[PDB]
Amino acid sequence: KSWVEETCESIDTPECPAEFESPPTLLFSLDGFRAEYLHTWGGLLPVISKLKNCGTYTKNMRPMYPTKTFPNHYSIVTGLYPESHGIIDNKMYDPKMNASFSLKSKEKFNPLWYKGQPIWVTANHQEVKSGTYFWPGSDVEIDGILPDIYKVYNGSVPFEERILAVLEWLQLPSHERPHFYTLYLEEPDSSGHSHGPVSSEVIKALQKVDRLVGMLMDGLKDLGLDKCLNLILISDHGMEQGSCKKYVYLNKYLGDVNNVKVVYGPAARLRPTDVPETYYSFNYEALAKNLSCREPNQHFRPYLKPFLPKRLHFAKSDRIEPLTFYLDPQWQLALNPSERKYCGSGFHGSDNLFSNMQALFIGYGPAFKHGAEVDSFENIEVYNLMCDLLGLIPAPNNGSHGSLNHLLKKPIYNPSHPKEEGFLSQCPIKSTSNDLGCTCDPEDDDIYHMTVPYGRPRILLKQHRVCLLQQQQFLTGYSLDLLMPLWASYTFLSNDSNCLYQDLRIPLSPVHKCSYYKSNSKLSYGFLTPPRLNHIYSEALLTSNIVPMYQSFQVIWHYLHDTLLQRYAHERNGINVVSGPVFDFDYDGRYDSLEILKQNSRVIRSQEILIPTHFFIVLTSCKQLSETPLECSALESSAYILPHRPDNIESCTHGKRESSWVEELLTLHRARVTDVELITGLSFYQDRQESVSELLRLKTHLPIFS
Ligand SMILES: *[C@@H]1O[C@H](CO)[C@@H](O[C@@H]2O[C@H](CO)[C@@H](O[C@@H]3O[C@H](CO[C@H]4O[C@H](CO)[C@@H](O)[C@H](O[C@H]5O[C@H](CO)[C@@H](O)[C@H](O)[C@@H]5O)[C@@H]4O)[C@@H](O)[C@H](O[C@H]4O[C@H](CO)[C@@H](O)[C@H](O)[C@@H]4O)[C@@H]3O)[C@H](O)[C@H]2NC(C)=O)[C@H](O)[C@H]1NC(C)=O
Ligand SMILES: Nc1ccn([C@@H]2O[C@H](COP(=O)(O)O)[C@@H](O)[C@H]2O)c(=O)n1
Ligand SMILES: *[C@@H]1O[C@H](CO)[C@@H](O)[C@H](O)[C@H]1NC(C)=O
Ligand SMILES: *[C@@H]1O[C@H](CO)[C@@H](O)[C@H](O)[C@H]1NC(C)=O
Ligand SMILES: [Ca+2]
Ligand SMILES: [Zn+2]
Ligand SMILES: [Zn+2]
Repeated sequence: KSWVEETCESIDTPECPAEFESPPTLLFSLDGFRAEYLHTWGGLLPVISKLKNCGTYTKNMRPMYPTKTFPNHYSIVTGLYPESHGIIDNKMYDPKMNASFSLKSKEKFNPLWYKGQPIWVTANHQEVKSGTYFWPGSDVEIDGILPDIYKVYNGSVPFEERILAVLEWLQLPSHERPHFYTLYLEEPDSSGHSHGPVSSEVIKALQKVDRLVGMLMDGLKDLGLDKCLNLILISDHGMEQGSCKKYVYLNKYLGDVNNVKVVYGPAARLRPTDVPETYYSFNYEALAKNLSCREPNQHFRPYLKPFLPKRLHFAKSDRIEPLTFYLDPQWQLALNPSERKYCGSGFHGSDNLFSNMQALFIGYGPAFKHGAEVDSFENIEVYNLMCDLLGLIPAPNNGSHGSLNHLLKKPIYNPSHPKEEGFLSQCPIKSTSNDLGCTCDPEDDDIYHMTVPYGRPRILLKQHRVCLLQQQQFLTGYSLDLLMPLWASYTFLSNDSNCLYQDLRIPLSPVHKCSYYKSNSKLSYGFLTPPRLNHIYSEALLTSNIVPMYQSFQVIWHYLHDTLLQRYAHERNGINVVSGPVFDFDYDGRYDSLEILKQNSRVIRSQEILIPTHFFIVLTSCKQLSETPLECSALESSAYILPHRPDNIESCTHGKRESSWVEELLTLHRARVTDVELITGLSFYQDRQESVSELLRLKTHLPIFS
């Protein structure tokens, strides 16, 4: 009986043949295996289905941005964001090197492109042999290290020979036998491009790939290793059906110009022709503003590199163009109809939260649980997972180490909460009492736990000075070094102008007085906590509850609290809200140091002001609608990192449909709670009853569009 014909067997304890000390780990990749494939065509894939049913499976695995082979395949083995590991796209360009990059190019084998540290390099430093086969980055030597067994990429090599090649390596002597293995197949990406996600060719391809895995599993059984190997069946991205009618050509707005170069696809980027002479000299801001809102329902959007949604993490690299394009699903962008390969072919590269961009992940073996279905996770988390499977100390990556502990029978690494680096001090009443020049028209422990029911945010800033200001409706962590609130937490239940009051607990700043704000300047103040809480709550009008805010952003901020926040309180039976300013001027996704903060502090209206680049907001509720936010058994989080812009060009307000464009901005700039943690230097939910590993799972979560 073949392996696929046998039923499930619990591998609680690894059954390894002699000469084996611990079960090896094989990483099997199927390029272009969209997550929807297994959902729908499970009955046509008997081998893959058994691996799903006897292992740990996830409906959707979220890939990196853009959704391309090389960036994702390399992010898997490095656990790094594409903006950090160097491989931004299949085709890209580095200004500092004056060289282009391509799959079919001599520059591909250049070690100057590959940054970070792949797993086989990690394994080599800790005396662990690795045998790879056609994995991106295996051909090139990184840090002067090459895998003990490698093969330079040759797509003409038949798949069946690749499987046998790995099977032959498994028979090598214990000292010359690798402990880590990789496998790569071009299907069903190839069939996906040429015929589309819904075709007879992909079904034949899925079945072809399915029998090939069955060949591997039968091969493992004949070697007596079917219960002695950790298998990770993964993919790089999904596949979307392209259309000729749904394609964007830049020439229609610019003309047959030759001063600009466009990297075509659903994740388009633009650089000038005179490069690197005018790579920075070219002002992209003008071109971006000239391309925005040209159509009634435009299916593309010009984005300056820092203005992209933070969830994408696609800014802090030299290779990423300062001008990018975000497109609606099923849409691609190009300069001229001649540059593109084809318009009506199967494509990928769209937003990594799109439904069809989702990838496959199945973990099978003695180390993985049997028939366990887990929630979605990013591919950068897999790197740390493999280190635990190979007994390796992981290189510094972007994955929350330990967040995938629920997949394993016996977790190797037990995570802990980050220590508080902030210098926590107290603010008593000391300075009374200045005139604000404002016109106004006519115990403690119980109120603390009510405002921060999951625990106060911990200050990971080192070594920032923060005070805790307690009110009757909210608790705010105030910064003494910046003289503004870092965060404000409050609970809003299911059913419950030009004036301000001086908070005598904080030192007075000239920007706290209402006389500072005129009706002419676009810059004003906003509240972190809405004043319309519970008559009218006056402590929300404290000076310590205001932040510098553009008038254009107040349109979004007021609608967020007056309409959406109240609706969410009814749908989710109350919500706990934590809000605050975000300062990331170097657009690296992490909080700025005091040094760079002083460099970006503008002066306006004769006063020095540090104005926020973004504003974060975390909404927390109960998973059980019968419970209020003060009595949750399990949490329901959703975070947002909203861009603080002087105008609403991104939204195309023109047409004046306010209730529509705001929510579309909210949904677009949704982010992981971890993302907020990384960018604000705060740590949430530390006093929550669930374990650290569970809390990492919660904080690294993002919803899939469509
Ligand atoms: C995802 O995960 C990845 C990996 O964990 C994160 O990427 C890492 O980000 C951090 C912070 O952004 C990076 O650290 C910085 O590295 C840069 C670059 O290093 C080089 O910079 C100069 C080259 O021209 C040069 O000055 C440096 O030379 C030495 O510098 C000092 C001298 O004493 C020494 O300590 C170094 O070891 C070097 O020998 C170097 O060649 C660097 O500029 C940064 O310096 C800042 O911080 C230091 C204090 O640490 C300070 O002194 C400086 O003034 C400056 O403020 C900093 O070290 C790191 O390189 C990234 N790692 C990788 C592999 O990419 C990423 O942050 C995560 N992303 C997200 C979104 O979370
Ligand atoms: N190491 C590797 C792995 C894949 N590739 C190529 O990358 C292609 C996949 O790219 P996309 O999915 O991004 O379009 C495969 O068809 C293959 O020919 C390569 O050139 N070198
Ligand atoms: C950059 O590369 C191009 C193409 O090879 C070359 O013609 C040009 O001379 C290079 N520019 C610089 C500054 O080296
Ligand atoms: C690629 O692989 C095929 C199949 O093994 C082989 O015939 C061919 O010679 C290889 N091409 C190159 C360039 O090595
Ligand atoms: Ca920063
Ligand atoms: Zn691919
Ligand atoms: Zn592809």
